[PDB]
Amino acid sequence: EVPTATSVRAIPAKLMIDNRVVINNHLKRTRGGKISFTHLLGYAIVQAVKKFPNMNRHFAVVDGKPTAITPAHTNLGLAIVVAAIKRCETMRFGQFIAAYEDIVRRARDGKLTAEDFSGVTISLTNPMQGQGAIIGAGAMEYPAEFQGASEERIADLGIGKLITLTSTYDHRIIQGAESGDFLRTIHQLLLDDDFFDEIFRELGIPYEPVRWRTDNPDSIEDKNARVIELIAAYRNRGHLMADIDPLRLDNTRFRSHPDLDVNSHGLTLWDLDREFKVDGFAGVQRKKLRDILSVLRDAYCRHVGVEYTHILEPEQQRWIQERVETKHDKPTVAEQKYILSKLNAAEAFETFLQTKYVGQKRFSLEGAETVIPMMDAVIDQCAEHGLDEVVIAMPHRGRLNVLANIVGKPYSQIFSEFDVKYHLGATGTYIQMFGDNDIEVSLTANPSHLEAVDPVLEGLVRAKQDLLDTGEEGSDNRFSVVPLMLHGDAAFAGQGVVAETLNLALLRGYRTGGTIHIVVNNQIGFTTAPTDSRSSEYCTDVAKMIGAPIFHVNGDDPEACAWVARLAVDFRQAFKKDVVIDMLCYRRRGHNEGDDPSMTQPYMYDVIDTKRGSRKAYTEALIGRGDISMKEAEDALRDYQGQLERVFNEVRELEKHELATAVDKAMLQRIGDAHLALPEGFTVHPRVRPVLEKRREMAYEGRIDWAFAELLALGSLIAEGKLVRLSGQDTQRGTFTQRHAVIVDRKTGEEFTPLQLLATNPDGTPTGGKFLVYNSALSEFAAVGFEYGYSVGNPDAMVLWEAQFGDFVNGAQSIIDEFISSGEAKWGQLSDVVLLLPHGHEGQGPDHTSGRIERFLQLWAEGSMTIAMPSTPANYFHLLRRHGKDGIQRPLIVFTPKSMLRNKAAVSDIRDFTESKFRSVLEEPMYTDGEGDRNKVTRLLLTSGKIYYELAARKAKENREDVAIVRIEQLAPLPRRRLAETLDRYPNVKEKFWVQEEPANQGAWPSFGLTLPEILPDHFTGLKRISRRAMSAPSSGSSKVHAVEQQEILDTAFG
Amino acid sequence: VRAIPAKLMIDNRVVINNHLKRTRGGKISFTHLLGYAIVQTNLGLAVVAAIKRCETMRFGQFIAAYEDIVRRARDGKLTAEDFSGVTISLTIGAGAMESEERIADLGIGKLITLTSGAESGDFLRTIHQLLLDDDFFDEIFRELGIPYEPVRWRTDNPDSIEDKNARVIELIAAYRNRGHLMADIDPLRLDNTRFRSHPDLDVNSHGLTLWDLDREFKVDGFAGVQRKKLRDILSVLRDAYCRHVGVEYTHILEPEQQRWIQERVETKHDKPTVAEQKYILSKLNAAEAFETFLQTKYVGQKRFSLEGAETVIPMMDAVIDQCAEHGLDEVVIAMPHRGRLNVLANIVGKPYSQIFSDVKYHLGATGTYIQMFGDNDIEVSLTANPSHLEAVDPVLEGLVRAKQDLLDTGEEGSDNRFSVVPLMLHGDAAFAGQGVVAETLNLALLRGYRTGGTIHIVVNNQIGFTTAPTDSRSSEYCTDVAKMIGAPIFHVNGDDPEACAWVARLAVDFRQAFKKDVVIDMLCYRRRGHNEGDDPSMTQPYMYDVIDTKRGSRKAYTEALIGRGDISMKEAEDALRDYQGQLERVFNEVRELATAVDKAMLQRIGDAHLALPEGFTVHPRVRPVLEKRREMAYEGRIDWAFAELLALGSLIAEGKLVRLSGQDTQRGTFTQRHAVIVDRKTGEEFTPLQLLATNPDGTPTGGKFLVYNSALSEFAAVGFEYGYSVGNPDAMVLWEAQFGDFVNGAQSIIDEFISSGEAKWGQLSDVVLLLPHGHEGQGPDHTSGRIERFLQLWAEGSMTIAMPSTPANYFHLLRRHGKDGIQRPLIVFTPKSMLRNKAAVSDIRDFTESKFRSVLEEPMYTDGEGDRNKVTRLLLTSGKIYYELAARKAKENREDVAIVRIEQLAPLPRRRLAETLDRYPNVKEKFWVQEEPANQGAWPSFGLTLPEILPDHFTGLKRISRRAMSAPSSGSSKVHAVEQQEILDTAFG
Ligand SMILES: [Ca+2]
Ligand SMILES: [Ca+2]
Ligand SMILES: [Mg+2]
Ligand SMILES: [Mg+2]
Repeated sequence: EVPTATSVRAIPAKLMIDNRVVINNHLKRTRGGKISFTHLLGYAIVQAVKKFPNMNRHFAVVDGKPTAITPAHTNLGLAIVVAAIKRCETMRFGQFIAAYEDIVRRARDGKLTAEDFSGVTISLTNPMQGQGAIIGAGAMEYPAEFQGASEERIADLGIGKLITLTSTYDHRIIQGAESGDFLRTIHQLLLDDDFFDEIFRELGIPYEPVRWRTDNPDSIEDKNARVIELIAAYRNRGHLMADIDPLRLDNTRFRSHPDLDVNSHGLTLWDLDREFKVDGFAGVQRKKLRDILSVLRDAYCRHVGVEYTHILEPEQQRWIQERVETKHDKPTVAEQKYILSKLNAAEAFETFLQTKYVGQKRFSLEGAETVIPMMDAVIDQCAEHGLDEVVIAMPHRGRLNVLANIVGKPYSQIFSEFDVKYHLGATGTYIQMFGDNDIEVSLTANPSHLEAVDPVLEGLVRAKQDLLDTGEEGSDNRFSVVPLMLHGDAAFAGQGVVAETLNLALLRGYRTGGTIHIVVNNQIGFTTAPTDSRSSEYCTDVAKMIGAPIFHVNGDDPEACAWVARLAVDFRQAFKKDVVIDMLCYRRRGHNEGDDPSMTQPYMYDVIDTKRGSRKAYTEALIGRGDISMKEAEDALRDYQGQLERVFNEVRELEKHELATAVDKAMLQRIGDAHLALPEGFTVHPRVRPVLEKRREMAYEGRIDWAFAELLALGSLIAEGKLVRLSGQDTQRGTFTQRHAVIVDRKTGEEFTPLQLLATNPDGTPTGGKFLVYNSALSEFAAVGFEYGYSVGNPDAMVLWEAQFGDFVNGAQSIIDEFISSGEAKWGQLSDVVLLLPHGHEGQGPDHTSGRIERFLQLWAEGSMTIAMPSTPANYFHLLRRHGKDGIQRPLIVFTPKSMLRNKAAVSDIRDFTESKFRSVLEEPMYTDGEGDRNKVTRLLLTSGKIYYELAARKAKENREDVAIVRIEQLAPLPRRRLAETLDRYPNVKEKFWVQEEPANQGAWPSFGLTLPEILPDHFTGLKRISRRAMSAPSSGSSKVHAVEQQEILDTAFG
Repeated sequence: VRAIPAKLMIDNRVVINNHLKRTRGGKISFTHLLGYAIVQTNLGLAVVAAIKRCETMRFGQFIAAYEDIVRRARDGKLTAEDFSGVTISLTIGAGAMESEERIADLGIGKLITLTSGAESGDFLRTIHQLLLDDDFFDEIFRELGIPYEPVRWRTDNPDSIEDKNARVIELIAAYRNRGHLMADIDPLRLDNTRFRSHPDLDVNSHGLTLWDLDREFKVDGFAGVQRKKLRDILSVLRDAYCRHVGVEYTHILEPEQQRWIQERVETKHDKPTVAEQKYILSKLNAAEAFETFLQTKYVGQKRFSLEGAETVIPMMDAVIDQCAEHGLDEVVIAMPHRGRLNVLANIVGKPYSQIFSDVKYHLGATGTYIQMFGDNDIEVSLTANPSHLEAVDPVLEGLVRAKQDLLDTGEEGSDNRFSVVPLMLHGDAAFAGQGVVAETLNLALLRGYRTGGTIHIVVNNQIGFTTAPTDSRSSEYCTDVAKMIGAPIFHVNGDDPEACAWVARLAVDFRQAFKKDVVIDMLCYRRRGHNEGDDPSMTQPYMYDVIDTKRGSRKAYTEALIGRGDISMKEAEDALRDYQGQLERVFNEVRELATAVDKAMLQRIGDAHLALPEGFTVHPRVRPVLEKRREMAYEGRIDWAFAELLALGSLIAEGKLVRLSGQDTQRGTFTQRHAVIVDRKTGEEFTPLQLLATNPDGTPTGGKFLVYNSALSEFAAVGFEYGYSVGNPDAMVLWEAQFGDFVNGAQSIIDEFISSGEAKWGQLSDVVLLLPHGHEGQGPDHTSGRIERFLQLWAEGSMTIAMPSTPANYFHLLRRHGKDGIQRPLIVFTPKSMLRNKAAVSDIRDFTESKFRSVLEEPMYTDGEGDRNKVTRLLLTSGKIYYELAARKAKENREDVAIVRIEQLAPLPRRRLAETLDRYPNVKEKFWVQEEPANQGAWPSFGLTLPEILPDHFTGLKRISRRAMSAPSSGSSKVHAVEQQEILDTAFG
């Protein structure tokens, strides 16, 4: 009928085979689907028809005359009977395979119409009127004489397989020279760089296709060296080219890496089946370059970027390498349906939050909902290790979602009177889905000050660990309480408390055996772009400081996110070291209500408007991969709607409804004798020995100094079964060489803690007490935060933090302002933390003088904190004992001495410790013990602290019976009743003065000057002030000035 | 006769002499090794002189005795006693060691033949056994102070060259990545285990032996893959990564930077010239003499001794010299107190007369540095700082950035030289523990904060007062935080001043090449206690037993120069003579002792908002704002946001530099500023106020608008801006809080620098802190800038504290600030919802015919027809609450109530206030009205000071506020609303 002729061509299929492997490897790992050789051959024909429109024509007799007809389109016929893919000439690869699979998913489903069989112009068959040519495709074969040759002879010799293409053409309208060029052009296309560049583009494959190049003539040994160079480059910096960004904002990311490029390493497609020696665990092993490269891609350049070759410990690097480079089994369909059920719950909660309430756009997890399945994997993996509890600290973003879907709190409890709910703590229990374990989950309170909670969490976890006898101060080394700390990308990079907290990771006094860090990196900080937020590649680069492994993961891949979360928990359990997970995601909405984020970030938000949610993309991925059926997916949408329904239904229902501190002589003597009950063969430093000896003397003979009075209070608490945690900068010895809580053996360096002996009763039995004394790192913010957190974690522990000088505590202002002074009023979170602040005007300058009493007195409100400035060692002793034993959890701020530690007048009698209590107001001993007349007094000086001793000395020298000195030991809360009882004893006073060392604008005057004549107007109306002049600094810089100012105060007081 | 393999002998001698040439000096002969082996009792040495009592000699003593006999044969001073008393002798004969490339591969070594019956043949066998013995070469090395493991006599690995080459390449990577973990960087050598601990760096655990040393291996590089001898490979690796310099660089993500370091560190360095060594030693002499003087002539000056860290002086000298070599303009130094006066004398170059005439450890200085060998000059300056360690780090950065911008260098300059260099010193404990370090390091490459690289020197004395490094950091080095910005780290032996100078110059070269920070960890020690009376052996007895055996850097360096044969004994005597002279002159020198603008200006700033670049696409929500601004500039009703840009714009137009920055400051936290507008289609930025930097005639005004979005930090950002105003006193510098509630994260900068720098150091700053403040029901962290705290820090003329209630009063406040010729910080409590209040708007005449009013009256009494005589109750207030009290007064129509605003809280406008109150003669009660709790806002201050400062007006002043609270406000909006109505009701009750 059609006089036909044939033209045959043997085409190399090596690039075709190789790129199909890359394409289907990708699809398998991503959204699913399988590209056939027919897809590639069919599309090539359609492109070759563009260079040769005559191969598309067909013979006809139109008006008795032989004619060649130019059809309107390229309608490629395919043997399925031949069905037509219409209008192929205006199709991109993606459109063509969609059209190809449309006809195919209808031949199988029996939904093909007569229209699908008409109008074919060219066709393809896989072993004629109205069509000019039929292209035939043979099976992939080796050239004759190479059939039966070893798979390694084929590899060594560089022999590839061949497709024989045939072209049966109408010789009335097509020339044999043209037909041959058509096949030569399909040959060229199926070896062409740009051809495979488009196929990859159109399938979303970010990797460079396998390239048709000439086989490198170098030896296997020389190439092997380059393979090993390439393995090291992926391991070290493969993370720089990983497909971690769900938005793919930076196109350039997947190129211009000569270090990871196979082609710039003298390797070609011809080496893919060649075997190369690679060193590892089982020693040297021979592997196919193809396998080497696919493992490297899967491990370092897909949805997970691994940073680990910065870790100085080789064992840890091998550990990560082994787990990340092994062929790890795909999750079970039950495991995938579980991850999807979590995404359903996360997305339903988010949808509800933004629908049912206004002003919730700032807490939106929309674009970051994978954090919920990720956090679930973390907590489940901790339960798998049989751990006790997971304590979470996080900012406001997604917090109520974490309460519902992670802490497991009911909607009735979360939304009762729906804000402060984004700052309060919670406790729940997590039950394993597949496993048989349960774990406690708790969330800690936090302010709006980003990252400020980081050290608080650590302190709180450490207190729980110590109680559970786990970790550092525990019999086991499990650290069965896990810190899970969330962060945002901008705050993690810019806030210093992060480096300060990371620095505590492995310290004896602060370690919690590793923290799991999750950074919700939405690549934005309110209005700010990452280039204005950090001077480094990743927001997590600060974690490299402690050599922590960093995992950058694609927030659109909840399988990779869960896998990484579990790996993180396993590393932490293995090395007791912090792990950071950088979850790359996006913020779908504006920062707050009304905000149009395209005002400042138009590019990012044009891209975000084209993004479908994690849940819909994950469901589609599962379908396309053949992991779930359409029915299984319909059930998933049914589950999402059910979740969305019960959250609306549950909140709808709720809206329809809604004191003796004295000790015995035996106790004093026991604490004193402990200082000499040295271990066998212990060599005390010759300068330390007189101190131990003076302490035994003091405990028996009196004249107790401040430093010993402190150890007497702490020692007696330990003896009574209390945990005592003391720490600060150089706190083991004391800044002023006064504590000696820990004494070092002069010859061996062995440490001895005398107060630890009090943890054992005289009969040998433990008391239950403990003395935990540490030298802190050189930080104020993290240390103060840690101790605050510790008291919250263990309310029965006596927790003390000591400033080197009270002048440096301003470095912890966020903690004081946001947690210590206000946590009870704001969150109902109680703390019994003690801040020891060395204070006193001694002529050492503006940074060695003041603890800023005036600032604490300003933060104070009825029952928030206790503020005291004791003038005697025994009053300090009773203050600490009262604090530890009152059953009240309220912070105590103490203004402690420096030179008054060695003042021989500031000493206490044994009866002051055994027959007294804390005195909030103190009188001169001459009126309470001696033979002094209070009626002779006409001038009353009210003071606090060390200046009492100078005013007392002056009164004694001049012998002034008309002047009395009254001390306010407890500055806040004011001892109104005790102060009134005292002043009533001086009936002939004609003038009262508040006397202080500090500038007029500092100390207690700004407070007392205003409140004392208000609180007690019958006693203090007309109260005058004697102080230093108001200053913009805590003191003068000159010692000589200080001395003149100090004498001015005493002269005025007695003038 | 006996033929012996002397391969281990040759190999270890190469290692021995390679070590000695670099360190202490001297050359070990084969005769030293053979002679000592024989001994293992007087050994005769051939003309045959004896070494007596060899049996009680260690290797070092034997070589000393051996060379003591050589210095008697050469010097002709041998006595008869030196020839009488011998036991055994050596000349025992000794034969010479006999293709050069074909022999290396077969594993054949050189043979040495020995001579002299059975016990004689056994003695040559005991000699044989010793030259291939571990413990022998182990003790020889320990005696010569060599910290490395000797070459071992092991059996040749039977594996192929290709297989070994792979293990060689693994080993090269191991040294490059982790070799620093094995470097001789500790002058005290406290950790013995250091040179054994690593199988990763061990040649023997890599299937390589001494038999592979002369075997060639293929190694890739810059000029391509080249064949090198394993011994050459290993010696280069050791010299580069395991001697006195530990290099950390493989963590750097930029390859061109890693190659750069690799090339400079792995090339064969030429030894310094004797002039260069005598110069380094002259600097150590000056440093040690100054220290000796300081501890002799003064007591209490032990707190800041550099004793054990004096190499920091030659190191810092190399840094500054290298900056002068690059022809840079200035080096600005920030450092703690340790060694500060030494830096003043020997680095800043201040005379002893100026230094010694304490506060001196906190004040700034300026000097000029002149090159020794070079022909250049460079300015050297030191900045003021508190005792708060590391807090100056951001201040230095801000101060360098201000100087760079003035010099038209770097980021806001025509050149990319960054000709002003930050040189920041630190201590090991503070660098690791203080967060402001990470916050400052984070600014390194930001557009708004970059200074083109900071040189960091960490004076690492391996102690932090009484605290040991294990209690101070959770990482290997105190410098590990620098890895955050991918900065190269160099760990250097403080006892080797040549390596310290070399590293300093390399650091300056890297910084100039990549405009990125470089950290030098100088390992040293603290010879004395932390301060005075301190016996450091109470807490660190081990470290201090070791330190008591250490001879100083100067004696150590002079002895090494002698040993190496770099200087003669006379040249060393001159060096002690120089030290003595330096010590003498230091003792001898000290012994001798209108804001209004015109309509044209307003209109120009307004028109600028629409003078868009050609083809610019404004966001549709931004366009109405630009249009309203042109309208406001011509028609009035000027809002707060525009009033601010009117003040800044007019300053730029008058030739002033204006630097504005904070979190999301380009747009504004409340979408109100729009200082920078982003092109909807291209992302291109447009800054309308920059147009004002050019006069109508086209000429530049000299002004500039530098507006930035800060990083998410308060401490570093506030510090940076404080520093900026100090570096450029003629610049208008503003820092904006997101909410005034977050500025407490910058408390150290407020307390130590801003509020007190003038009183303490004489250091003036004109910095402006913008703190969004107000009770609006948003919670305790979105309400207060803590007015009460600033008012407490204030003392006559330290700062200005204001809370303006109108856009024009804010405008005049900023203009007064920028134009008063006074350098004093300004704290402004700015609005949030009052930005959009239609009543809080200003008229054009308020900008053109007025000035800043510190005290404001109700417009009805100053413009309207209101009677002040009708008033019996006076309400004193400040800020937004005025509008609610005014609305309430208007509603109820209350002529008997007057509202007076205190716009300037500090310093109190005593005269303006009295003048005003005197106009209300029938007032029967005065109240201070505030939104804040009783213990906060201005009441704690005003309640005490107003009845003191003006007793005839304010005795009897009562308060109307919220109750005292432990937080700035309630957490509930509903509570806030009830409390807010309570205030208004009480005020009008
Ligand atoms: Ca308590
Ligand atoms: Ca000014
Ligand atoms: Mg973010
Ligand atoms: Mg130190």
